[PDB]
Amino acid sequence: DNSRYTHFLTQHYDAEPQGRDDRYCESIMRRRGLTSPCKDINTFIHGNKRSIKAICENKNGNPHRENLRISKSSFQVTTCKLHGGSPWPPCQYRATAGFRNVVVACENGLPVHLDQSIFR
Repeated sequence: DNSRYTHFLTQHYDAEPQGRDDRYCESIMRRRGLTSPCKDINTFIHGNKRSIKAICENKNGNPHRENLRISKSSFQVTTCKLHGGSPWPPCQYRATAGFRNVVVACENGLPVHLDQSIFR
Protein backbone atom coordinates (compact mmCIF):
# COMPACT_ATOMS: atom_id res chain seq x y z
CA ASP A 1 0.00 0.00 0.00
CA ASN A 2 2.88 2.35 0.85
CA SER A 3 5.71 2.56 -1.68
CA ARG A 4 7.72 4.79 0.60
CA TYR A 5 7.60 1.99 3.17
CA THR A 6 8.64 -0.77 0.75
CA HIS A 7 11.33 1.70 -0.28
CA PHE A 8 12.35 2.09 3.37
CA LEU A 9 12.94 -1.66 3.69
CA THR A 10 15.03 -1.55 0.51
CA GLN A 11 17.31 1.24 1.72
CA HIS A 12 17.35 0.66 5.49
CA TYR A 13 16.53 -2.94 6.37
CA ASP A 14 18.62 -6.13 6.30
CA ALA A 15 17.32 -8.88 8.59
CA GLU A 16 20.41 -11.06 8.93
CA PRO A 17 23.72 -9.64 7.60
CA GLN A 18 26.33 -11.81 9.42
CA GLY A 19 29.67 -10.09 8.71
CA ARG A 20 29.08 -6.35 8.74
CA ASP A 21 32.41 -5.31 7.28
CA ASP A 22 33.42 -3.00 4.45
CA ARG A 23 32.76 -5.66 1.81
CA TYR A 24 29.35 -6.24 3.39
CA CYS A 25 28.54 -2.60 2.65
CA GLU A 26 30.01 -2.48 -0.84
CA SER A 27 27.95 -5.53 -1.78
CA ILE A 28 24.59 -4.54 -0.26
CA MET A 29 24.79 -0.93 -1.47
CA ARG A 30 25.10 -2.42 -4.95
CA ARG A 31 22.42 -5.04 -4.43
CA ARG A 32 20.02 -2.40 -3.07
CA GLY A 33 20.69 -0.07 -6.03
CA LEU A 34 22.39 2.79 -4.19
CA THR A 35 25.47 3.23 -6.36
CA SER A 36 24.49 5.46 -9.28
CA PRO A 37 25.44 7.90 -8.07
CA CYS A 38 27.07 6.56 -4.87
CA LYS A 39 24.93 7.31 -1.81
CA ASP A 40 27.36 9.06 0.54
CA ILE A 41 26.00 7.57 3.76
CA ASN A 42 23.38 4.89 4.33
CA THR A 43 22.35 2.86 7.35
CA PHE A 44 20.80 -0.59 7.64
CA ILE A 45 18.73 -1.82 10.57
CA HIS A 46 18.86 -5.50 11.49
CA GLY A 47 16.48 -7.84 13.29
CA ASN A 48 12.73 -8.16 12.74
CA LYS A 49 10.33 -5.69 11.14
CA ARG A 50 7.75 -5.76 13.94
CA SER A 51 10.15 -3.87 16.22
CA ILE A 52 10.78 -1.23 13.56
CA LYS A 53 7.17 -0.56 12.58
CA ALA A 54 6.38 -0.42 16.30
CA ILE A 55 8.47 2.75 16.49
CA CYS A 56 5.50 4.37 14.76
CA GLU A 57 3.42 3.97 17.91
CA ASN A 58 3.67 4.11 21.71
CA LYS A 59 4.88 0.51 21.95
CA ASN A 60 8.40 1.38 20.71
CA GLY A 61 8.61 5.11 20.05
CA ASN A 62 8.17 8.69 21.20
CA PRO A 63 7.66 11.84 19.11
CA HIS A 64 10.95 13.48 18.16
CA ARG A 65 11.66 17.03 17.04
CA GLU A 66 9.70 18.35 14.05
CA ASN A 67 7.62 15.32 13.01
CA LEU A 68 10.09 12.47 13.64
CA ARG A 69 9.93 9.44 15.94
CA ILE A 70 12.69 8.00 18.13
CA SER A 71 12.72 4.31 19.09
CA LYS A 72 12.66 3.16 22.70
CA SER A 73 14.61 -0.03 21.99
CA SER A 74 18.13 -0.26 20.61
CA PHE A 75 18.76 -1.88 17.23
CA GLN A 76 21.74 -3.64 15.65
CA VAL A 77 22.71 -1.38 12.76
CA THR A 78 25.40 -0.92 10.08
CA THR A 79 26.23 2.46 8.58
CA CYS A 80 27.98 2.47 5.21
CA LYS A 81 30.00 5.56 4.44
CA LEU A 82 31.42 6.39 1.02
CA HIS A 83 35.10 7.29 0.57
CA GLY A 84 37.67 7.84 -2.20
CA GLY A 85 36.57 11.19 -3.62
CA SER A 86 34.54 10.25 -6.68
CA PRO A 87 30.69 10.39 -6.73
CA TRP A 88 30.53 7.51 -9.25
CA PRO A 89 31.07 3.71 -9.10
CA PRO A 90 32.86 1.69 -8.17
CA CYS A 91 31.61 2.85 -4.77
CA GLN A 92 33.99 2.07 -1.91
CA TYR A 93 32.36 1.99 1.53
CA ARG A 94 33.58 1.87 5.07
CA ALA A 95 31.41 -0.08 7.49
CA THR A 96 30.54 0.93 11.05
CA ALA A 97 28.42 -1.51 13.06
CA GLY A 98 26.47 -0.06 15.95
CA PHE A 99 23.80 -0.75 18.53
CA ARG A 100 21.47 2.11 19.57
CA ASN A 101 17.99 3.54 19.11
CA VAL A 102 17.02 4.95 15.74
CA VAL A 103 15.10 7.92 14.38
CA VAL A 104 12.54 7.65 11.60
CA ALA A 105 9.43 9.32 10.20
CA CYS A 106 6.19 7.38 9.90
CA GLU A 107 3.10 7.58 7.75
CA ASN A 108 0.00 5.57 8.45
CA GLY A 109 1.90 3.55 11.01
CA LEU A 110 4.80 2.70 8.69
CA PRO A 111 8.34 4.03 8.67
CA VAL A 112 8.95 5.93 5.43
CA HIS A 113 12.20 7.64 6.33
CA LEU A 114 15.41 7.06 8.28
CA ASP A 115 17.06 10.13 9.79
CA GLN A 116 20.71 9.61 8.84
CA SER A 117 22.00 12.55 10.86
CA ILE A 118 22.49 10.55 14.05
CA PHE A 119 24.82 8.08 12.30
CA ARG A 120 27.11 10.76 10.90
